[PDB]
Amino acid sequence: VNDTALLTAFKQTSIKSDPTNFLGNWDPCTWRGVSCSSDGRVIGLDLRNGGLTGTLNLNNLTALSNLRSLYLQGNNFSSGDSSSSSGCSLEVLDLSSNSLTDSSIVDYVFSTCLNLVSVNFSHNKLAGKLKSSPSASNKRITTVDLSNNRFSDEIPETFIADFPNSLKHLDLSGNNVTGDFSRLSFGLCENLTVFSLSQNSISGDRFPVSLSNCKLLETLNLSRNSLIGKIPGDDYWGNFQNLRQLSLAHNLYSGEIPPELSLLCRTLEVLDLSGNSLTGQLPQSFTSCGSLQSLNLGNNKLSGDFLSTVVSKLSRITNLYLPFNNISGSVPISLTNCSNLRVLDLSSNEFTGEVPSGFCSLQSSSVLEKLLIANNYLSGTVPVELGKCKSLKTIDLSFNALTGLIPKEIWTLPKLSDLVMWANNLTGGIPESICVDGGNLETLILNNNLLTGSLPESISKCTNMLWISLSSNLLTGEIPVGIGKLEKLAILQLGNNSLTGNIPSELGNCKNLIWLDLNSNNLTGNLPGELASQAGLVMPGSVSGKQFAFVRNEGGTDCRGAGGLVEFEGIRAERLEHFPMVHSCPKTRIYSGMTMYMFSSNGSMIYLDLSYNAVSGSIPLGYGAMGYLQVLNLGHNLLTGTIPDSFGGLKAIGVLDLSHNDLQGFLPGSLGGLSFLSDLDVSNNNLTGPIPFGGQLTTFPLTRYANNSGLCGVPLPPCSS
Amino acid sequence: VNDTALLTAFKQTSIKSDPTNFLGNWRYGSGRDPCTWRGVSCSSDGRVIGLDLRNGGLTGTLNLNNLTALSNLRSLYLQGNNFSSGDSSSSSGCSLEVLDLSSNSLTDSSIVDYVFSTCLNLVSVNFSHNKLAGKLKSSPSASNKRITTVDLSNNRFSDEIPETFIADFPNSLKHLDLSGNNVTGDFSRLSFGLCENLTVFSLSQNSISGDRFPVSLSNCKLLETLNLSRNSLIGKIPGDDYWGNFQNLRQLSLAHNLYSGEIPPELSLLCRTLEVLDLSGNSLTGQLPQSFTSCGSLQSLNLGNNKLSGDFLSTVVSKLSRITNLYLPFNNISGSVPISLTNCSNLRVLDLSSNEFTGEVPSGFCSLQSSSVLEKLLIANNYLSGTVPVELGKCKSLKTIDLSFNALTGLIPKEIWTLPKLSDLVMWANNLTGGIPESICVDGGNLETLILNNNLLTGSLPESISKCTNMLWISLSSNLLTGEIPVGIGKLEKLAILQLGNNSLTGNIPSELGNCKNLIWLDLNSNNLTGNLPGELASQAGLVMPGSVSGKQFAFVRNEGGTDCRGAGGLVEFEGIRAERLEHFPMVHSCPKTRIYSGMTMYMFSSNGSMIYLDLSYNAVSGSIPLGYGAMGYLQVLNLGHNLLTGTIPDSFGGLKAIGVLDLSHNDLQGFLPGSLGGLSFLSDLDVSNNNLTGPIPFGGQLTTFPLTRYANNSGLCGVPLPPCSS
Ligand SMILES: *[C@@H]1O[C@H](CO)[C@@H](O[C@@H]2O[C@H](CO)[C@@H](O[C@@H]3O[C@H](CO[C@H]4O[C@H](CO[C@H]5O[C@H](CO)[C@@H](O)[C@H](O)[C@@H]5O[C@H]5O[C@H](CO)[C@@H](O)[C@H](O)[C@@H]5O)[C@@H](O)[C@H](O[C@H]5O[C@H](CO)[C@@H](O)[C@H](O)[C@@H]5O[C@H]5O[C@H](CO)[C@@H](O)[C@H](O)[C@@H]5O)[C@@H]4O)[C@@H](O)[C@H](O[C@H]4O[C@H](CO)[C@@H](O)[C@H](O)[C@@H]4O[C@H]4O[C@H](CO)[C@@H](O)[C@H](O)[C@@H]4O[C@H]4O[C@H](CO)[C@@H](O)[C@H](O)[C@@H]4O)[C@@H]3O)[C@H](O)[C@H]2NC(C)=O)[C@H](O)[C@H]1NC(C)=O
Ligand SMILES: *[C@@H]1O[C@H](CO)[C@@H](O[C@@H]2O[C@H](CO)[C@@H](O[C@@H]3O[C@H](CO[C@H]4O[C@H](CO[C@H]5O[C@H](CO)[C@@H](O)[C@H](O)[C@@H]5O[C@H]5O[C@H](CO)[C@@H](O)[C@H](O)[C@@H]5O)[C@@H](O)[C@H](O[C@H]5O[C@H](CO)[C@@H](O)[C@H](O)[C@@H]5O[C@H]5O[C@H](CO)[C@@H](O)[C@H](O)[C@@H]5O)[C@@H]4O)[C@@H](O)[C@H](O[C@H]4O[C@H](CO)[C@@H](O)[C@H](O)[C@@H]4O[C@H]4O[C@H](CO)[C@@H](O)[C@H](O)[C@@H]4O[C@H]4O[C@H](CO)[C@@H](O)[C@H](O)[C@@H]4O)[C@@H]3O)[C@H](O)[C@H]2NC(C)=O)[C@H](O)[C@H]1NC(C)=O
Ligand SMILES: CC(C)[C@H](C)[C@@H](O)[C@H](O)[C@@H](C)[C@H]1CC[C@H]2[C@@H]3COC(=O)[C@H]4C[C@H](O)[C@H](O)C[C@]4(C)[C@H]3CC[C@]12C
Ligand SMILES: CC(C)[C@H](C)[C@@H](O)[C@H](O)[C@@H](C)[C@H]1CC[C@H]2[C@@H]3COC(=O)[C@H]4C[C@H](O)[C@H](O)C[C@]4(C)[C@H]3CC[C@]12C
Ligand SMILES: *[C@@H]1O[C@H](CO)[C@@H](O[C@@H]2O[C@H](CO)[C@@H](O)[C@H](O)[C@H]2NC(C)=O)[C@H](O)[C@H]1NC(C)=O
Ligand SMILES: *[C@@H]1O[C@H](CO)[C@@H](O[C@@H]2O[C@H](CO)[C@@H](O)[C@H](O)[C@H]2NC(C)=O)[C@H](O)[C@H]1NC(C)=O
Ligand SMILES: *[C@@H]1O[C@H](CO)[C@@H](O[C@@H]2O[C@H](CO)[C@@H](O)[C@H](O)[C@H]2NC(C)=O)[C@H](O)[C@H]1NC(C)=O
Ligand SMILES: *[C@@H]1O[C@H](CO)[C@@H](O[C@@H]2O[C@H](CO)[C@@H](O)[C@H](O)[C@H]2NC(C)=O)[C@H](O)[C@H]1NC(C)=O
Ligand SMILES: *[C@@H]1O[C@H](CO)[C@@H](O[C@@H]2O[C@H](CO)[C@@H](O)[C@H](O)[C@H]2NC(C)=O)[C@H](O)[C@H]1NC(C)=O
Ligand SMILES: *[C@@H]1O[C@H](CO)[C@@H](O[C@@H]2O[C@H](CO)[C@@H](O)[C@H](O)[C@H]2NC(C)=O)[C@H](O)[C@H]1NC(C)=O
Ligand SMILES: *[C@@H]1O[C@H](CO)[C@@H](O[C@@H]2O[C@H](CO)[C@@H](O)[C@H](O)[C@H]2NC(C)=O)[C@H](O)[C@H]1NC(C)=O
Ligand SMILES: *[C@@H]1O[C@H](CO)[C@@H](O)[C@H](O)[C@H]1NC(C)=O
Ligand SMILES: *[C@@H]1O[C@H](CO)[C@@H](O)[C@H](O)[C@H]1NC(C)=O
Ligand SMILES: *[C@@H]1O[C@H](CO)[C@@H](O)[C@H](O)[C@H]1NC(C)=O
Ligand SMILES: *[C@@H]1O[C@H](CO)[C@@H](O)[C@H](O)[C@H]1NC(C)=O
Ligand SMILES: *[C@@H]1O[C@H](CO)[C@@H](O)[C@H](O)[C@H]1NC(C)=O
Repeated sequence: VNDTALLTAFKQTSIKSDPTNFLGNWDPCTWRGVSCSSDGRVIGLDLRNGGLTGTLNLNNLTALSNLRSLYLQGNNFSSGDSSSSSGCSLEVLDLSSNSLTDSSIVDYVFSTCLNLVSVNFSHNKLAGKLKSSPSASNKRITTVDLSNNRFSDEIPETFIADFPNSLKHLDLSGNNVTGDFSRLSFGLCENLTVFSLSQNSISGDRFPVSLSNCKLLETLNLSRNSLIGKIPGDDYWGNFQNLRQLSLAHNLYSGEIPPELSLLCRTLEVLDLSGNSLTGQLPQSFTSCGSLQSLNLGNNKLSGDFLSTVVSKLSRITNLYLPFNNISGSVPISLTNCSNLRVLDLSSNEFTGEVPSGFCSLQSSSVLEKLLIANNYLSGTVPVELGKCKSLKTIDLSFNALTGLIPKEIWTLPKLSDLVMWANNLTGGIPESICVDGGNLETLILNNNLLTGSLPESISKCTNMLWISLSSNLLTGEIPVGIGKLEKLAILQLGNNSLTGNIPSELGNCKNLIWLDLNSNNLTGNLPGELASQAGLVMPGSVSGKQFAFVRNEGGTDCRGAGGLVEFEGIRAERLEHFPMVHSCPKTRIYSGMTMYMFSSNGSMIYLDLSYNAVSGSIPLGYGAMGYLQVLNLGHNLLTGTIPDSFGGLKAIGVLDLSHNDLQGFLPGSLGGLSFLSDLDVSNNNLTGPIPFGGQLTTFPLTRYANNSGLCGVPLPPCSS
Repeated sequence: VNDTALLTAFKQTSIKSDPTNFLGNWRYGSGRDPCTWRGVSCSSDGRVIGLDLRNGGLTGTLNLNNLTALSNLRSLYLQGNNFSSGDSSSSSGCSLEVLDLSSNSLTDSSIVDYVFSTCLNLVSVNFSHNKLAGKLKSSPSASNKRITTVDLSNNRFSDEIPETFIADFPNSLKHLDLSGNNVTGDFSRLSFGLCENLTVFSLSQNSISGDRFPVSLSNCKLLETLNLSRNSLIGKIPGDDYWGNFQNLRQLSLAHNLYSGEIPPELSLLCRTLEVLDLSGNSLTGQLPQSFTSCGSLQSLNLGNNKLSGDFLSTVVSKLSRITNLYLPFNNISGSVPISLTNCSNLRVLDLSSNEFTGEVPSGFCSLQSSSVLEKLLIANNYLSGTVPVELGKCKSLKTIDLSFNALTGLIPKEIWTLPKLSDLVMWANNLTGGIPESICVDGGNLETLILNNNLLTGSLPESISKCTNMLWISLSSNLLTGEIPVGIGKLEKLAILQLGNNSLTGNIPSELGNCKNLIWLDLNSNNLTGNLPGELASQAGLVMPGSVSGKQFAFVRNEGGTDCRGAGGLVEFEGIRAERLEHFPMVHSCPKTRIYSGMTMYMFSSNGSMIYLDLSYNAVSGSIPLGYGAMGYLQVLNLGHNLLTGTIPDSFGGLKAIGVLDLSHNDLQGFLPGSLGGLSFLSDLDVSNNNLTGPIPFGGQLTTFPLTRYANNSGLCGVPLPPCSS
């Protein structure tokens, strides 16, 4: 079994697709990826990020006697058959991003592969229970990563302790193991510096006593589990005098934050206690955390002036998150003594007074990049001093009591990318100098204000724009044709204003536009067929991964618009349930989550509301080819012609509203082939003929077809009579 | 020398006055046995075992040696008299067991060294409330097996406490009171000894220092009250398991020291027993720790005048079952008033003044499933907004509402004016509107205090004010009142302070004001009054008795801009308010130059007083100045400036000996300045400008000292500081 004849046996037997042609040209040492040695033997195979699709069995590669490095990460390998039985010389194995399901691969590497130093099985589909530790005859293994798999059920009491004493890095995150944490043995845990059980289902009100034996621990991550009770205090955290990162976030801890946790402050760099039910405040003992950089205490019930009596004295703070707490009063001015502050999040608290801006007038230029104080009760005007924070990229003042104009100094911040200040009483307009003298923005979210004027053609200069929201303002003028230069724009909301003119044809050049809401304006002209000219070509983009809330208007056509999408970073849902904009419709529901595309390529527009305008002409035939379109509201216009038969192509549609127009002709039969059409309304037109018998049409209420010119068939009186 | 004869030499040598004839029974005649004598008590065999002459108005010089010579004297109660100190003697074989010499004028502390060295059977000795001066040095003799209670409080002891002073007391000591002196010392250096029976200890009101507690103090396992208030203790409050040493402690006070930092959670080790806590008047920060949820016996919690903040009112205080008196004023608590505070179903007194509260006034304490026991609601000097909740009418036990210095608006609902027990209605410095109903103190409570100045009240002062016979202080200044001053005010014979300045009142100054027996402060400036100065305002001169307005927190902002500034100053009720909030109140800067005085209302006379402050300026009063005005011997401010007065300045005004401010400017006064004004030694602010005065300016007293502007615009005044009359 020659080495050159093994790799060829691997290529033919295991790999079933190589569109990169990066496994072609397959002497041993000249083959792509395989790094050889001087004496002609193969020692490593590096095929990372190759887009390879096949079935893997490690015995077919460990048969290579001198193979010590195997990199197969970033591919699409599946689990193979047991096959053959050979020794293993591997010192470094990486199988990070694949589709491996048979966890017997981990049993092999842990039983053989005795010289193994590091192995990464992460991000796969390895299933089953955790059983075997690395062999005791292995004296070298230092780092083992089994994170992000599908391992199930309990963890063996001595699973961690059974590891070789050389272990340094053990990561078990991203599974669904279970068990009382207190009954899990770490053993001697000598040399262990990094350990994570994050994102599992571990329970218990105690830590295992053996955990205290890990004197050299630098990272302890226990987040997103079900640990309960009080955070251990007294003397416990003195056991870990090297700990740089501790996370206990998103468990069920209660009580106050133990002052005794400050025995890590000699070395503690990162802390995450967020997502619990902690009260009181950060104890004064933490003034000694001269090394702390990231302090995350969000989503708890903390209160008091500990922001000034403690946090301001942390000379090296750079990332301070206390959103979703019970902190009242002014934002203390002393917080500016945090010279190195880059990200400050104080959203969803009870802060009053003025927007903090002192950070910008230090004796040194401020490095503050993100300022987030949404869902508070800040009053006054957007202070002009923020213009001196030249490193600002994200300003989130939404859902406050702000008033007055938006100073010119904000639109001139050189690196600004996100301007988020919806849900205030801000007045003024949009300068004609946006994004040209100021930063090229990604989000401009100022809906639910009192802004006046028109949207400048200068918006064409914001080529990076992903999301524009200016709904429910007092805007006027025409929609600028320059919007067409924004080929990364994904969401555009301008509803409930007084816009006039045509819907520009140039909107068709917005390559990534998936969400267009222009309801409740004064728009005229024809429907531009160019709106669908990107159907089947839309690519996703950087608008994914943003917090959003959707307010569904469940009142049919009487209620203006199909609903309301809002950027929802840092805002409690309750603050929205009491926003009178919600009660504008007698029936509402709050969908909530993170923006997520449902396609990888070749998509279409997702949400289209042009209702309540004065648009005339005929529905462009092309509109029906939008396969991912889930909402199409053209109600309350002056549309004429027939409903195109192409609408049988709206596979994804769930809400279709064409009511209150002057449409003629027949309902397309293909409407019955829409398996998700759950909200139809064609009432108040000149429609005639039978109601399609397919799909869900025969069940919609009589209200949805009424005030037409000869519709018949269930739910109406039958056509044959 | 026979017990009957010993008592005889006491009445002669010592007693110097017996105004009640308490000691009249002390005569040798019918049954000369001393047991018929008043205050004397004998044993069956006929010898004296006790002498009780308490609160008997006895005045004289005391030497105990003449009384301790009684072989069988075991009790001697002389408290509450006016005994001074005589010259001590070496000793006289003492056998006392109980000694009470409280409330006298004793000065020589050698009486204490005597009683502590002899009298080896003393169980209790009370020297409190005297003038005993000097250092502490001597503890009770080591031969005294019995002494339990020693009260040395409210004296004039000085300088260092001996490190072993407390430890050298017999081991039977249970009560030791050292408060009310000015003794110094590091508290960590003080030895309590084995502290085996001590249960009540106090060093409060002294000048004691240190940043630690003495280790010895933890030996007092049976302590029940510990009071170290009003001293100079610094540092953090002791924590760790220290308070575990006091498993019976009921009352702890560390108030008014220099403590800083947080409240130690391990202070909660008292919470099985703690009934009364007072940490007020320090620089404590943070919150009341969560460990205090277990203080189910805590009745009084006082954390006022600190830097506390947070939501501990809700997360801790609301879960305390038996809290009756809750004081958190002068802190940094922001947010809204926690509604969960209503779960405290025994709360009688709530004070949340001088914090940063926002929102509405609590409307929940009253509308509960049982009779609300709430008696005092104090939320002055916050940022509360809205209207006074009608719900307060359900708090049928309310006696005091203080909502002053907020941003409240609207009308006072009649449900406030009908609280049957209401006594103090204090809501000044707001934007309230409407008027005083016509049915005050009839359907509602007979008020002591109606303080609504600096508001937007309209209408007249109803005559039904005559029904508030308990009234002590009315303040409606700087409102929009109209109408006349009701003559019914003359029925308020307890009224001491009436402030109505800066309204649009018309009519006369009712002569019925002269029947207000206790009126000492009358302020009607900047109104539209007319008629003549009623001479009855002085009818109480020399007869005014002090009253219950005494003891209330006040602030007087003195306007130092001359007569051009309206009125002679602002007296305002100031409970629960920070002086800083007054320095930024626009009334305070209406006059350019100002200075804020503050304190507690105090009378300078015990009887036979006069009015103290009379401001009637900026009206249209005409006529002559009543001569009787000059006989107000305690009058200190008299401002009749800016009126239409005519005639001469009474020569009677030489009797205004207490006067310091006298403004008669801008009138039509005529004649000479009485030379008797020269005898007004305290006159420091005089203005008679803009009158018709003429002739020489008097030479004695201060009348030659005032600026030129204070005699100007008259018709021929001469004499220094003006040009001489002879030229
Ligand atoms: C332990 O362990 C753990 C694990 O286990 C970890 O954690 C982790 O972390 C990380 C960090 O990094 C992260 O990641 C990130 O994230 C973000 C987001 O975040 C957020 O969210 C998330 C999500 O969530 C979700 O899920 C969850 C679960 O998982 C849940 O719970 C929730 O609810 C949600 O869910 C939702 O959604 C979903 C999806 O859709 C669905 O399914 C569902 O149904 C729903 O709907 C989360 O996770 C997070 O969390 C966090 O946070 C919080 C707050 O804070 C807290 O509480 C928690 O705890 C956590 O924590 C963390 O963090 C924090 C902060 O935040 C701190 O403090 C602490 O410590 C920690 O760390 C949140 O919430 C995102 O954003 C990102 O992304 C990024 O990156 C990436 C890469 O990596 C990429 O790809 C992308 O793109 C991005 O990027 C960006 O950035 C970068 C730099 O960095 C760059 O490069 C780029 O470009 C970008 O940029 C930006 O900016 C710019 C300007 O400059 C512009 O231009 C652009 O455009 C943009 O904008 C990331 O991914 C993750 O997530 C986590 N995980 C967990 C599981 O947790 C930790 O870390 C440990 N610890 C220690 C201490 O060590
Ligand atoms: C410890 O020890 C100590 C000793 O040292 C003690 O203390 C004490 O206490 C007591 C109580 O108990 C007291 O007494 C009382 O008082 C009151 C007042 O009070 C207030 O004031 C005061 C005074 O002040 C002053 O002084 C000081 C020092 O000395 C200073 O610091 C200040 O500043 C001031 O000074 C000022 O003034 C003066 C005078 O003028 C001058 O000289 C100067 O210069 C200046 O100007 C004080 O002291 C107090 O304090 C308190 O409080 C606070 C707050 O809260 C705090 O912080 C503090 O600490 C304290 O505390 C205490 O108290 C509290 C309560 O409040 C509590 O909580 C705590 O715990 C403690 O205790 C204040 O501020 C008055 O009022 C009173 O009187 C009353 O009583 C008597 C007898 O009892 C009588 O005679 C009178 O008349 C009255 O009576 C009333 O009541 C009763 C019952 O009780 C009745 O029966 C009657 O009838 C009456 O009633 C009323 O009401 C009603 C209705 O309800 C009506 O009808 C009627 O009309 C009326 O109104 C008393 O006197 C004292 O003072 C103290 N002392 C000291 C030194 O501090 C303690 O206690 C201890 N502790 C334990 C625990 O044990
Ligand atoms: C890509 C983002 C911009 C976007 C918010 C996205 O993440 C999100 O998942 C979108 C597509 C969702 C959020 C709320 C959804 C709507 C919620 O409202 C509704 O009432 C339902 C009713 C019914 O199920 C319809 O079929 C779909 C319909 C009408 C949904 C259509 C799809 C959404 C509009
Ligand atoms: C008994 C209460 C009604 C009263 C507030 C009382 O306690 C209080 O002591 C009064 C009498 C004091 C408080 C402030 C005092 C004034 C302090 O401020 C002043 O302007 C001085 C100036 C000058 O020294 C005058 O001679 C006295 C005068 C003008 C004082 C007159 C007396 C007071 C008005
Ligand atoms: C690893 O090598 C073994 C041995 O050649 C492979 O097993 C053979 O697979 C072929 C093709 O399916 C069968 O016809 C033979 O019967 C199998 N066994 C032999 C030859 O002994 C195995 O498939 C290889 N691994 C992978 C994943 O393909
Ligand atoms: C468009 O936005 C305006 C914002 O003003 C909405 O007008 C509000 O209507 C509600 C009705 O309940 C009133 O309570 C508010 O006072 C109105 N706002 C103001 C500022 O006066 C209007 O309803 C919105 N229209 C739609 C269809 O959403
Ligand atoms: C899916 O999208 C791709 C990429 O846009 C389309 O295919 C290519 O499109 C580009 C222009 O962007 C042309 O230059 C290529 O010649 C196209 N290649 C093809 C068609 O193989 C593709 O047409 C889309 N598929 C649909 C709509 O079904
Ligand atoms: C209490 O006793 C003192 C003495 O200790 C009395 O003070 C004397 O008063 C008279 C006038 O009545 C003066 O002549 C004396 O000079 C005062 N003596 C001193 C030392 O000042 C005081 O009057 C008595 N108080 C009463 C009886 O109320
Ligand atoms: C001091 O006041 C007392 C009583 O407050 C006066 O003495 C008596 O006062 C009553 C009125 O309350 C008169 O009817 C009596 O005639 C007075 N008795 C006398 C004078 O013996 C006392 O006159 C006052 N002293 C003054 C004003 O100097
Ligand atoms: C009487 O009280 C009124 C209360 O409104 C005073 O009027 C205000 O006085 C302040 C003083 O600083 C000024 O700043 C305000 O502008 C005044 N308001 C108005 C509407 O005029 C008034 O000054 C008081 N009068 C006197 C003589 O003191
Ligand atoms: C002094 O007072 C007299 C009045 O008492 C002033 O002189 C006259 O006053 C009467 C009113 O009584 C007026 O009718 C006259 O017109 C006054 N005469 C003049 C010439 O004005 C006098 O002016 C007063 N002087 C000062 C400085 O106040
Ligand atoms: C792509 O290759 C880089 C460089 O070796 C590696 O760090 C990364 O993990 C690969 N990406 C994957 C496996 O998704
Ligand atoms: C604008 O101010 C009014 C004042 O009543 C307030 O109710 C409203 O909520 C403010 N607007 C927004 C969007 O919060
Ligand atoms: C269609 O309907 C409209 C209004 O319903 C009516 O006025 C019009 O005449 C109709 N047109 C036809 C049938 O062509
Ligand atoms: C009055 O006598 C009582 C009864 O002994 C005593 O308690 C009280 O202190 C006396 N009053 C004084 C000393 O002021
Ligand atoms: C003082 O305590 C000691 C020790 O407990 C005891 O012997 C003595 O009797 C106590 N004295 C009194 C008066 O209770």
